[PDB]
Amino acid sequence: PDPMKNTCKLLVVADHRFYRYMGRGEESTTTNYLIELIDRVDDIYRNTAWDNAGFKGYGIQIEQIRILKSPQEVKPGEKHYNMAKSYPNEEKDAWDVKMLLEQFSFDIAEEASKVCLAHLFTYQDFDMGTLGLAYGGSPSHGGVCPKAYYSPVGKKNIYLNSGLTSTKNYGKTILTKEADLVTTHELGHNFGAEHDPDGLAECAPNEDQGGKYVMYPIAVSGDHENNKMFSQCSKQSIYKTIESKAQECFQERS
Ligand SMILES: CC(C)C[C@H](CC(=O)NO)C(=O)N[C@H](C(=O)N[C@@H](C)C(=O)NCCN)C(C)(C)C
Ligand SMILES: [Zn+2]
Repeated sequence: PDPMKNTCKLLVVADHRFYRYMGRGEESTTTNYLIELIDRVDDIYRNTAWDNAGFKGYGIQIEQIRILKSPQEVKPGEKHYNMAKSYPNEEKDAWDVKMLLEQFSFDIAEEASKVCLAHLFTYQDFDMGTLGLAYGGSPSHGGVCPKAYYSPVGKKNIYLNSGLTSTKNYGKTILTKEADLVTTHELGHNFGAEHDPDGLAECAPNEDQGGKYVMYPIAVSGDHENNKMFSQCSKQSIYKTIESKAQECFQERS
């Protein structure tokens, strides 16, 4: 473990929806929420022994918080992740999640190329209880350290070191304990973890064995012991990544 290359620095972005509905139209309220959430997620990462030995101390820290106070004005037929309307269906509260992650990665491309990860924090009710999305750890590429993807539609390179979290689900603000689990799961995909499968009991335990781990495909609730922790399956996947990636874009912990 290299102490000079053990931290994935983040570009955290709060859109106009997050600023209005979570930050009560205030910059201090917005940033405090985000700073505390990332610090709690960091506690899970930093304390995880990726090899079940001394390969721990790897975490995340915020490099910058971009605060989008108002919607992004767009020309007719032009789209932006911070625009007032949802896409592709303006009648819906939320964007289609896959299209929003692709749009955010397109719009943030220049900033994303200079950071370990970029994460969008929004407040929109994705269809069917979806809480977030991320690149990396998809059974498709991406995750930690900018990886270029030439977008034939966008006509430029976008980077796949991105993910997103919404703190709205089913018409209300999710609990902070639930929000921590969403961001951990999304960043888990970025770090290279795939979902925990039912077929491996060690990786998806019963409620009497501590419950499911953070990478389970169905959202926890956050009341069981395992809920906040990475399974041995996630650890094996991430351990392979960390080795191959820390030297590429990780920095010293501040
Ligand atoms: C933090 C969670 C695990 C993220 C996953 C989606 C995913 O794999 N993101 O990487 C999610 O939103 N899962 C939803 C989920 O379990 N949502 C819960 C909160 C829910 O609303 N369940 C409703 C039951 N009909 C799905 C897509 C399975 C509906
Ligand atoms: Zn997932």
